[PDB]
Amino acid sequence: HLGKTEVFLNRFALRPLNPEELRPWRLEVVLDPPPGREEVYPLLAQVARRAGGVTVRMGDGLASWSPPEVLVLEGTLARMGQTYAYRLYPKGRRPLDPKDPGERSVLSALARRLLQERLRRLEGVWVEGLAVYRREHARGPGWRVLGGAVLDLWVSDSGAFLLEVDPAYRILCEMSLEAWLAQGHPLPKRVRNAYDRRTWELLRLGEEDPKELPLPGGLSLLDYHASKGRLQGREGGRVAWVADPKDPRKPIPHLTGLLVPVLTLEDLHESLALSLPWEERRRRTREIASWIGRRLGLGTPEAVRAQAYRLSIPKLMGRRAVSKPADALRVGFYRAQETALALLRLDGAQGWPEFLRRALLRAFGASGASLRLHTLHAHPSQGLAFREALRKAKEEGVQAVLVLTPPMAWEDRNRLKALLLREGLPSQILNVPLREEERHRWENALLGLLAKAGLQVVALSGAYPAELAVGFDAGGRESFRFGGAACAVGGGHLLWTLPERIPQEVVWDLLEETLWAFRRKAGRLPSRVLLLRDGRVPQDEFALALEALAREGIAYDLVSVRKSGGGRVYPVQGRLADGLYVPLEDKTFLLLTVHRDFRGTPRPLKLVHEAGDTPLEALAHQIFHLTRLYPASGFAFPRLPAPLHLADRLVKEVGRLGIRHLKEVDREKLFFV
DNA sequence: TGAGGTAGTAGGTAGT
Ligand SMILES: [Mg+2]
Ligand SMILES: [Mg+2]
Repeated sequence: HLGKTEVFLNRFALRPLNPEELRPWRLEVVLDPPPGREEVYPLLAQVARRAGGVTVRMGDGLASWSPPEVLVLEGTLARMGQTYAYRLYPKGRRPLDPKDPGERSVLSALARRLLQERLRRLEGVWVEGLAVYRREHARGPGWRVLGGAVLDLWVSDSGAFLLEVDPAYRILCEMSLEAWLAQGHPLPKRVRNAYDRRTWELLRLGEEDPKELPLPGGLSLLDYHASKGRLQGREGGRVAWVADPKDPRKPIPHLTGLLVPVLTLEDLHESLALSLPWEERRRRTREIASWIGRRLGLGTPEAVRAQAYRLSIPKLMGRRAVSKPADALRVGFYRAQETALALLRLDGAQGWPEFLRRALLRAFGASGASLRLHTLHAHPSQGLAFREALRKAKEEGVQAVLVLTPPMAWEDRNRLKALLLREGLPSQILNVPLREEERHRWENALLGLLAKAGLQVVALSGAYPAELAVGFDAGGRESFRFGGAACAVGGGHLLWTLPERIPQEVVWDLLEETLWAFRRKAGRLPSRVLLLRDGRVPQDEFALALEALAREGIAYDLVSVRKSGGGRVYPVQGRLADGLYVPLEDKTFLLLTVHRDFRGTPRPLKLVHEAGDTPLEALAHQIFHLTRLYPASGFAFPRLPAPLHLADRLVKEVGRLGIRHLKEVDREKLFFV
């Protein structure tokens, strides 16, 4: 809807840049030996770092704000095994105009460097990047959570500085990998060099003797680090096998004593609370923004106000107009089919719980379809017969199994599902001390169960620019060269697609198959596809996919999503509403997807239209709606669009169960929710 | 396993 509201950003306008800042000093750079085309840019950057002061790369040369003789006009740096001799020559001043995209960038680069150079000269504070930490929030054996704020400072076309401030924490590991393991914690997924910044993937530990491991040189693992003086101050422990994130499938030996665990919120199981109420955070933010302008000398800050547009509330329906997915059990659903469900009471009496058996019929009646509820009489004990039962039952048309068991132990949960999966039957689990009085649990269970059986419970109705929206998920990696999985939404259809090595191949392969399955279920290829991916993924991993789409005349729109750190939104006067769309920049925009995002403060999505020609408003609209299109959880909507939310589960479970691939589970069957 | 939000994590052809 055009012109509805205004909101406060996580931003603050500050004093304008003085004339001297608008005309930084330009420094000429001389490298010896002369570099190679693609090696100039890095080297330059590196030099701007060595020279010190507030200086950055500008073209083939440099630009600084600090005077020529504060800077290190001469020096040397060794990049990639080759040592160079740099030499700077002050070649006067040169003005820049923030109203030019080109020069504007140099000005914002300059700003960021200033923000951290001024910042770095502050007592009582740890500065990691463009972030500041001033207090200990929580601390335990081997770890500590720091409290601060992540900042950013750039220049506005208006010509003034602009500070972005969002208070946040930092999980720190204060001990080596060896020490940490020695405490009984599980192996960390990520680990970094005790001696520098480099991080790797922790694969295994090894019984291998550090003194036996021979390296490509004929030198010894232990000796190698010993020869680098890394064993002077640290005790190397055992042999840790690590992997370089750029090639996770090539093992690299290493020592646990020289590695530090990269702790994630998960590694600290059980209790610190890192959230913050929207009104508290908004306060801490203002007190940090003011703190900076004072000590930094950027002027008093003024909270930025931006235009916001409320998108229309999604009209989602089953057979009838519904409000939450769960209302489809009473009113009936969108697309019904003949489906046979099986029961697996694997600890109890036997027999379908009165109300479920009632609710089931209750829904198909309101839908008008044939329902056949069978029973599975077997057990993990009687394996051979258990499979005999599964093989028989599925052959009878059973398409989904509702496993009614007491709180299972993880390991056996995957085991059970896995066995069920292999011989063709998805499975929904509902713990067994069941009370009919709790219709939030079994309704959700029935909701998933039906999804797993391949029944569309709800769909949308609108004039969306995309006929198909497919989101991609590469696990928690930043490249599709490891795994990757996909989920599309479309007659509404919900299909999943798994890997059948170059990343661009993986992507065009998740995409093609999605197009093929879609062509089978809809008899047609889509006119336009909406591509949704996680922002922290090179956009080049989609180059091949885009050429293919164009090559077959299929319209598209690539949109990167930023789950965390996209900024925050505060109401000027009133409340925040769902689907609040905040245009924000060239091609980017913020989208608030869930209003009651909790005990802390809502985290809006940050989207970037990287390819295609569709109004940002058009996209926002569809993307916000895809949000209410998620089958499970018929009482709460996902922050992310069904496509991205489903791909995340599709990946998580593909690893939970470690499934290589499924012959058939008809792709309409959402086994992973 | 009923499900979701807030929160933080990957720094934002050598090396071992
Ligand atoms: Mg189906
Ligand atoms: Mg489920």
